[PDB]
Amino acid sequence: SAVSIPIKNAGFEEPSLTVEDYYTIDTPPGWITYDPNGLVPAKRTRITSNNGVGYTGPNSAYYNHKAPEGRNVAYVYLAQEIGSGIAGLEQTLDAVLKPNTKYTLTVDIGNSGGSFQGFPLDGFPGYRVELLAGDTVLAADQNNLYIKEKDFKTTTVTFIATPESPYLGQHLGIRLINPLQGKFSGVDFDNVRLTAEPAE
Amino acid sequence: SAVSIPIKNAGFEEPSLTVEDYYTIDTPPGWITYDPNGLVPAKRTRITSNNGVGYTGPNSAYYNHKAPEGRNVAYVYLAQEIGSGIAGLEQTLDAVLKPNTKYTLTVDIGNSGGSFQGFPLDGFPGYRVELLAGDTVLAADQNNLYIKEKDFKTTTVTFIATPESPYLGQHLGIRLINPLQGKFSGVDFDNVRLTAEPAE
Ligand SMILES: CN1CCC/C1=C1\C=Nc2ccccc21
Ligand SMILES: CN1CCC/C1=C1\C=Nc2ccccc21
Ligand SMILES: CN1CCC/C1=C1\C=Nc2ccccc21
Ligand SMILES: CN1CCC/C1=C1\C=Nc2ccccc21
Ligand SMILES: [Ca+2]
Ligand SMILES: [Ca+2]
Ligand SMILES: [Ca+2]
Ligand SMILES: [Ca+2]
Ligand SMILES: [Mg+2]
Ligand SMILES: [Mg+2]
Repeated sequence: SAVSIPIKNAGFEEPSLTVEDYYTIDTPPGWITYDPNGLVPAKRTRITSNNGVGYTGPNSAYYNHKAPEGRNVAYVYLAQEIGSGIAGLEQTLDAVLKPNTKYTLTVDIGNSGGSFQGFPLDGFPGYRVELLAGDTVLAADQNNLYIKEKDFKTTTVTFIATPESPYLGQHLGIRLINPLQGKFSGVDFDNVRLTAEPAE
Repeated sequence: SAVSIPIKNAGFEEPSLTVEDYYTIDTPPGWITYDPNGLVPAKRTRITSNNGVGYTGPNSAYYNHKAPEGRNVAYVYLAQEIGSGIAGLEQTLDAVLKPNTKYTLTVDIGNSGGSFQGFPLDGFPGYRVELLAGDTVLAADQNNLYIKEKDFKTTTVTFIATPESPYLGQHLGIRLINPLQGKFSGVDFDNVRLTAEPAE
């Protein structure tokens, strides 16, 4: 029997947004911008690399169906050329890595489609989802799921920490990454969940 | 109906070894060493970081079962401390990245156990498996599978290339990586396969 690990703003439902297709351009509350190649400015515009939340409802321009969870999805957009690097959202959790524990990290990934002000949203930069302890990537999935235009799909990253793990006691983390491997170079995320259960 | 893509020395059966638990310390034929943090020297000894093939039959001291395929597995051993970097095995293939095609990379991963002349082999450095186009990681699995001591498990890495992919016409590649996330810091591979099939 699997226990949920608390995540802040796990569904990006904060801040609440009023109108369909509206969005913020500030880091979703409870999350941090992961920007190892310095592609995302502190003060963003609508044409810079940016991240935030977007109201995706039953009549979204960008997806067939509403947000997998609630009304909002998170998004990560990189303006720069392909190969310029990677960026995304990260959150350090209160839970620490425990031995003999199977961790299950699920998140829905969106390939926004259609168009914004005449600009085609066709194409996708890919995704990479990472479970961390300290500053170590313990386990990751990059692009194992194909995601159609205007669609979302759930991925699962799993990891088992042994008593021998050098990372026990270190704070867990979750990273949601735009690897900038295609244009249009926007990727969306929703419904982040992490569970712990006993393993052998 | 998936077509298999030709890989040199896919099963690490070259070179042909004849005695149980014997092993080479040179890069398997067909493959190059992947050594981006300079942990693996050009002239190796039995005590340096190294890679090679290893006869793994029904009597092996390191695995319960024989090699997943044939009588050899590949190994990648890193002598340096955890965190010192990553290394592994790489092979650029003939075949290139085609649009509307689903690639399935499967490879068996081995957690050597037991002991060698008293020295214990418990612990595991993790693994990462990469499908490449050119120098780009299209898709990857890092440590989604838990591998018990003395066991092998099969991982599957899948990727779909869309007609608007930037890497079409670049050579497919395979990387099998020891990310030095634990000790004993050896990891084994066997039975690499890559298939292609039409994809929506
Ligand atoms: C292309 N751009 C740059 C910033 C403005 C914009 C979008 C606005 N909403 C959007 C929803 C989906 C995709 C793009 C946008
Ligand atoms: C604001 N931006 C900039 C580019 C990407 C984007 C959105 C992505 N998904 C969304 C869903 C609803 C509203 C906006 C976006
Ligand atoms: C324990 N060490 C490091 C130095 C040499 C070595 C091994 C030799 N054969 C081996 C087979 C399996 C695992 C390790 C070794
Ligand atoms: C020779 N080495 C160096 C350290 C690791 C190792 C082996 C790993 N698996 C193996 C299977 C058969 C024989 C040797 C090894
Ligand atoms: Ca949501
Ligand atoms: Ca798209
Ligand atoms: Ca073999
Ligand atoms: Ca081991
Ligand atoms: Mg920045
Ligand atoms: Mg070297």
